[PDB]
Amino acid sequence: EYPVLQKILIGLILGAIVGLILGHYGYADAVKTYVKPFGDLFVRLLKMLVMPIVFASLVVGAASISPARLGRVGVKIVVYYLLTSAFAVTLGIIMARLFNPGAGIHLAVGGQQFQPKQAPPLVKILLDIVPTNPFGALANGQVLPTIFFAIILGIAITYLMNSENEKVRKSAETLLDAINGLAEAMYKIVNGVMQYAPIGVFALIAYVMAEQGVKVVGELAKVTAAVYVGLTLQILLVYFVLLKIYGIDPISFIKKAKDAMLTAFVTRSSSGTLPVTMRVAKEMGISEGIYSFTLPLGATINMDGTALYQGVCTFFIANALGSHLTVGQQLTIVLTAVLASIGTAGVPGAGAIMLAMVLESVGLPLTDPNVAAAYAMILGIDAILDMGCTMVNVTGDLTGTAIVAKTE
Amino acid sequence: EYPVLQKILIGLILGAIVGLILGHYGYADAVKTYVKPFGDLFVRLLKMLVMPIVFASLVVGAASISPARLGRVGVKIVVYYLLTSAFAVTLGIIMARLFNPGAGIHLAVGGQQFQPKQAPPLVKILLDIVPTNPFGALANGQVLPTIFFAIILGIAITYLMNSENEKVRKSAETLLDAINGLAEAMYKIVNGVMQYAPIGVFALIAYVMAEQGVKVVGELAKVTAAVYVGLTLQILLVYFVLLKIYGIDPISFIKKAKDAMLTAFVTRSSSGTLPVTMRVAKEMGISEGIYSFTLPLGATINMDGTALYQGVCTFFIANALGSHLTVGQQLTIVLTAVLASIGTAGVPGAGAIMLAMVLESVGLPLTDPNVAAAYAMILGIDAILDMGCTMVNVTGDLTGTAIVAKTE
Amino acid sequence: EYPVLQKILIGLILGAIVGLILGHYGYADAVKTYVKPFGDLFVRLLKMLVMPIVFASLVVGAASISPARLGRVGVKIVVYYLLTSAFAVTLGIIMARLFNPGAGIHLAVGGQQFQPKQAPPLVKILLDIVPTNPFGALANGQVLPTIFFAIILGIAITYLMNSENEKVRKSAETLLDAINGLAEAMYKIVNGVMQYAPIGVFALIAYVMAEQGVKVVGELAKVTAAVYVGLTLQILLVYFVLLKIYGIDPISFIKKAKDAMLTAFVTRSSSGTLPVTMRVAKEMGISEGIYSFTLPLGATINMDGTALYQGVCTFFIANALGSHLTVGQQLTIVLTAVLASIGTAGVPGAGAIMLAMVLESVGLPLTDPNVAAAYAMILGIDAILDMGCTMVNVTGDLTGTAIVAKTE
Ligand code: NA
Ligand code: NA
Ligand code: NA
Ligand code: NA
Ligand code: NA
Ligand code: NA
Repeated sequence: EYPVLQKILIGLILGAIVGLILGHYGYADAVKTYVKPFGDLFVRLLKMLVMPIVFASLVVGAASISPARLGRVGVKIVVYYLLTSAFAVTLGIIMARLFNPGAGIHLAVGGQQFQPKQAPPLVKILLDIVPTNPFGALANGQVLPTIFFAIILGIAITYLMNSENEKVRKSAETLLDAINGLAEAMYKIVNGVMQYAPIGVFALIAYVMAEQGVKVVGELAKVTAAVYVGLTLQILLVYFVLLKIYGIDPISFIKKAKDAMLTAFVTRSSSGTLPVTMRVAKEMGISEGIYSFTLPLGATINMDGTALYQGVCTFFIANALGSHLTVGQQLTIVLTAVLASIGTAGVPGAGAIMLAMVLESVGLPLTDPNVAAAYAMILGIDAILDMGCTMVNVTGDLTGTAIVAKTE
Repeated sequence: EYPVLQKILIGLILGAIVGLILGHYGYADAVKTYVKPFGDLFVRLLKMLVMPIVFASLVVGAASISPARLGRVGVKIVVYYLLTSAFAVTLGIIMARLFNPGAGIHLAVGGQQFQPKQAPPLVKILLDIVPTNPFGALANGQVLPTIFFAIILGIAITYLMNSENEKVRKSAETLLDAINGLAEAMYKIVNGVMQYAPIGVFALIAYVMAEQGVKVVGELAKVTAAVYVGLTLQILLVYFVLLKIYGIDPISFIKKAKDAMLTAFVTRSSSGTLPVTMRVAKEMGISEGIYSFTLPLGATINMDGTALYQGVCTFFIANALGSHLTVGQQLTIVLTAVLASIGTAGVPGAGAIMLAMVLESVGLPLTDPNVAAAYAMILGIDAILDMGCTMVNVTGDLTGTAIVAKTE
Repeated sequence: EYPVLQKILIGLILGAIVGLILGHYGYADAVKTYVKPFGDLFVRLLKMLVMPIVFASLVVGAASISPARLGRVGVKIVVYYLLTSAFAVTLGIIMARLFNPGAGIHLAVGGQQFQPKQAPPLVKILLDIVPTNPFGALANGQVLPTIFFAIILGIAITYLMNSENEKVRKSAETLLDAINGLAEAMYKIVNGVMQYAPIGVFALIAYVMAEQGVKVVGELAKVTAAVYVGLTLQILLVYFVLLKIYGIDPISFIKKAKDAMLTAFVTRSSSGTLPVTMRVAKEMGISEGIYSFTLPLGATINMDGTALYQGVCTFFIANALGSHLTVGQQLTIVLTAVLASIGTAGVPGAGAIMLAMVLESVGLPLTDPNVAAAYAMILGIDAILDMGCTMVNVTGDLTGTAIVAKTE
């Protein structure tokens, strides 16, 4: 009964309110063991679909479109992601100079020391896109390796269509069809799961708001507005603009990508929302050849919301220390935060961890007694900021897919 | 050459005798490194099939039957399992008061202390039925998560059959067919494996009897009879009765579920026997829609033999301590042992571990110096008792599937 | 553009030269972080294919040929592998007495002590060929377990073809076709990957030669010639001979198995080359029923090049110690080195580790201060020797497959 897009908004609005209230009275623990579980069941159900829906769609997608086309689509969507994320940091910086988060704040040092996670070599990360066992990739998460194999297999099935043989052309057809069976079936699942969305959505915000809502005060409130205001400007000033320029009606784009944006925001998992954001890509009629490759790739490479969040935070820490950053250091943030964004995982609260990487680049390590005491303040309202960070991450992926879809 | 059902009985009877004899002369180690290996090869071969045969059968099964039907089947078979297991504990208690195992026994304390394995929250166990990656489920055991996904995919394929599109209805057909190919192929395997059954069966009892046969004396003999007598009464007084009531000839039910019962008994793995017990379900002509869902689920939820074993043992320990249990404590065993049974894994010697959980509930922890010295006595003949525990576990799953099958 | 077989030879010859030169000037580290990566990308791409290409080909292969035929093929190819490997050790010994590697050498003791890796029981290794979860096998490497399941499934699909039912015979067809789709697609991939071969090949030798080329002097040179000369005699004196005897033109056999031999040599992974060596088996028109089963099995069981390498080395260590081995000890090497060869993994530098196993059997453990200081000399030029060891390993697998193919 009832529309689904309506039910979510109710769950979201009524959820955010049931949370803030329960938590203000200290029931933050009662909400965690009682309400949250439902929000988790929603997440689990979505993660469930990611592997099959991604793999099966791309084999059909890579088999669908031209091998050179897919290659062009790739060069375009990568150019887009880089230019978006780079603009998102600079949009965050301009929000961190506009507002002043942690301007006249002095913090209690020594409270908590943080541990630096040593990053692996770029080379190793790149060669690890090519998986040594496809079955293993699928078996345990691993979206990007799967992306690689799927496209390869996709293109392989195509070349088996042109073969002179009858028995080869038939077996290739059969494989493709069954794989497409899975694909089609997976999108049908996302509908039924989207039915439990309102209940899940209610719970998910009920938890976040009860756990970190009441901490959104003082300088922590100012940084929160700084991020959200910026994010808002990323949508209006970057998406709504690039969409108009390319001849896509921005308003009916928001209408079609509503379920994706809200799942993203609530769930906090850029990757966990992927089956919803992939459906929404089918909804506005984009070709499987394009969205099937862009959305899963961008789900990891493209994070505007995260890049921006890292911008405003690198400025929060700097202001809390009392020393300002140079004209050239702000430009050194832009370039590092992009790299950090790309790096950030499609999972909740993964941007905050990556934030450290962009903190060394300016000149304020995370081991520094006081820096670490300021970074703990941010970490305390991180799930509040994360919801924003994720929504903008996802929007950017649809936007990019759309723009690249229209040009072809 | 020769019939298979005949060969097993020979292997079983001649195996049990070759074992008892070899072991009485201290060759318990000679049997383990020489004879057992063959019994293991039989187990490995059966485990081999479980994943494919379960998954592929349920996708076809869930796709076969009505979504509401499958749902009704579920409510019925769950009601059945609970009422069986609850009756099985009370049947065990009445066997533990009838016989008195460890009545006037005083044990050498301090011999061995046992370590309590802290259980996870019920919530966590329930949300973990919904897998976050189907490929992962399959990849590493995980029967229940697979059950969930398979049904979901099954129902998804069905809704793709009714689609207006031609290319969708065809791809959905193709997937289903191939998946069914696997299913059909897996049952054919179980035949060939059942051919090695006699050799395996011979070895498997040869080991159990040589390793723990000679320990079946004294108070350990009395508890052994107590369990077996009870188990026997579970079959005659609960299955043979509930089968007559529902209009199923009990005798030709035992005739058809012979291979399942014997594999179960010998193997000691409720789960490892699953491909045999699934074939036997096909043998008596039950629909894939029903047995495909009941048998794998009940293979973990339903354990009458284990529930009973836990009943008679909670009384063995209590009598060895010298203090009797209250009228209300016996009722507190019924309710805990059911929960423990459900909990017990479809693997050999897993009931004994769970026994601890039902031991705390009455008031005699497993850390208590002497309790633990009595529980070590039971553990010493556990594989003897386990064979019984498993057979009755499995019978109950077929029985339930049968009864639910007849009503529809 | 350009032929592929020509490009490789250029990469190989020009690669070996760019390596030796760069390394002689100490750029061994510059080659490792700059050039090698490309050689790795080539390896990754090949490993990628192994699982799918092996599995899918054998299901179709086992389904293709007679169950008794496949069984005969097995007995023949096993007899062949054993007799080859046994002849390869004796051919190495005769090379180690012909040349005298480490005759008058006295080494600096105490430099490096090595750690013995305790081997598992033969029984455990044999029962572990039968996998307890096929999906797991595939999921993580595990070629032999996959081999077992694939054949079983293959034979199962066949028996489903003869069924009286229509819906069974169709579903069995569908499965087989799709699985064959994968198979066919995988061979098409190996072509495209073989296109990157020259670049990879260039880099791969560029690294090996820069890293261990300059160490190929003195007594280390003499043992190197001893191995290579022997290997050469294994090809001419064992393959070219057994091929003529069975009516196969040796020269156009080398022409067809060129890509396999060179990938093998460069890559150093007997297993990593398997998709190339499997294609080359298709190239000379052998049946999927035969090569699909022989090549992956022999890829682990059959290692002539490794067996020989172990022969000449067991003599190098013995001569460096100063005590000669008995007539009967040389015969005790033959029998142990075969077992060690079979044991050696289809991965780079795995023969050297196994060498230890055949070192205990004569009477000179690897823990012995000085033995271990001599074994470290060998380990230093091991990748040089490994390239030879691998090529001959692979050749032997094609040879055997060919000979068994002709007899049928
Ligand atoms: Na994203
Ligand atoms: Na990212
Ligand atoms: Na059971
Ligand atoms: Na259980
Ligand atoms: Na080999
Ligand atoms: Na080997």
